[PDB]
Amino acid sequence: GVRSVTRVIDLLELFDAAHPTRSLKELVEGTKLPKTTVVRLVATMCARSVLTSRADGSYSLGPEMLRWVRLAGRTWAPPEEVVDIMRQLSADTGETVNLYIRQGLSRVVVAQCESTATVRSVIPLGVPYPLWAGAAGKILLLAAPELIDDVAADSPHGPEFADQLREKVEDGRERGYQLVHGERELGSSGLSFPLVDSHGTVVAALTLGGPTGRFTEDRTPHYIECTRAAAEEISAIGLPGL
Amino acid sequence: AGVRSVTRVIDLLELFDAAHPTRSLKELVEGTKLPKTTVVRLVATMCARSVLTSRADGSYSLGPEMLRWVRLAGRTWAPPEEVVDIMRQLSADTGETVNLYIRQGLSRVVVAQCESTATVRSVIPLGVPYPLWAGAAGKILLLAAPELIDDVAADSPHGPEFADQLREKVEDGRERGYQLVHGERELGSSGLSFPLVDSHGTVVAALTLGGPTGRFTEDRTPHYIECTRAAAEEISAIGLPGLD
Repeated sequence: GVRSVTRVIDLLELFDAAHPTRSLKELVEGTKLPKTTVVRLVATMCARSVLTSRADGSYSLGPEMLRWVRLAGRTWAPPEEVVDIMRQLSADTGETVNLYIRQGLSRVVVAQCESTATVRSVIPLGVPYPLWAGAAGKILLLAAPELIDDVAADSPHGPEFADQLREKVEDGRERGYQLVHGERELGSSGLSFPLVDSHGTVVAALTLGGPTGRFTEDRTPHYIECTRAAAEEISAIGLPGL
Repeated sequence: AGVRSVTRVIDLLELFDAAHPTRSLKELVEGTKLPKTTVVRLVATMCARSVLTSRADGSYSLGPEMLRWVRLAGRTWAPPEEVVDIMRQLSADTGETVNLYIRQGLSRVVVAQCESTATVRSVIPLGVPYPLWAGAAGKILLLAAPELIDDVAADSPHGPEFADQLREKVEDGRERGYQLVHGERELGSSGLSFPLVDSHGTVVAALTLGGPTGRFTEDRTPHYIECTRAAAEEISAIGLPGLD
């Protein structure tokens, strides 16, 4: 896209829970950008309170940036009753529950209830992942038949994979869910059900993700019974901001 | 040039706020006075990156990208250091642990704390959700959320006549300006809570003393109330960015 805007966002994405502050050196090294470019961008963000210059010489997110993060948090937060349903589903299954939407050719988690299991899905909120792998992507594609060829072209299987991706999406339509093992990343499995608006359009994918050794055939019937009831309940409650 | 685009991106994001959570393209043009073709191009790059999301009603909200800093923001949130100073002095002045609570769903959560040096004191853990149906802080937080009282009441271990009771005590707090309760949370504990408000006067947090009932005596509570009232007023004057 627009280069300098790509770069500021690239820079901001370096700040996360594990890296709450960042030196000039770290921002340069993580952006691959030139120091003189990074120095100017950082000074601009500082001036506008998008970043804060700290006493140790490092930087952190500034008050303006935190204001937007809070606002987006409220924009995307499901109703409290929907969060309660997700929390009960995580407890009932012992798996992290992710509520994904599509943005372009990506899927992104916009609400999450982690389980207490020490090995579990902790896919980060707000980070784009591809549509071509995993259960949620193929559920979101039920509402985007026109994107299937572009998603296959985006996948490492390449354009010729479009027909089989189309088939898999349609299999999910008939079953009413996707249960997939080790497509995204070895050891990882996902079960996803569609969340629908009043028109029956699929607007989001309610998904359990976790270690494939807990998504075994003796356990998934229960996962399926609980997740289906939850997705039906959340669809009926409605997700106003979608 | 590169910096010009970045200022424009900031100028556009600045038009999103609590009162205007979504903006149409016309609003983004009017609010920035940028040429429409310039705004269209920047909004395109922003949507492609999920910084903004195009909605069906033609408007844009902040998009899911921004959620990727939610966990970081939560973990590093702290009150202004001048607010921590006031809480610390309140703890010294009363001899009690000072808790700053907010509501999260149907729960109260301590998000900042200044413990006293007393060997018997309140030592509630930070960031652990506790119920809203017992104690002074819970009834102060429910000042901003009367629509939640019934559900909070159903969450208690109490009988069906308790919704009404809770509703009445929350109201008594609104009239008096604080809550002072004994033995609700557990035997031997007491709590005094004052509202902390945003600029509008909405209750966003509850400044709270908790400790042994035997220190919340007739002789002591007037001074506890006088100190906590002043501190709350001072903290609300300073403001609580992140809560409001």
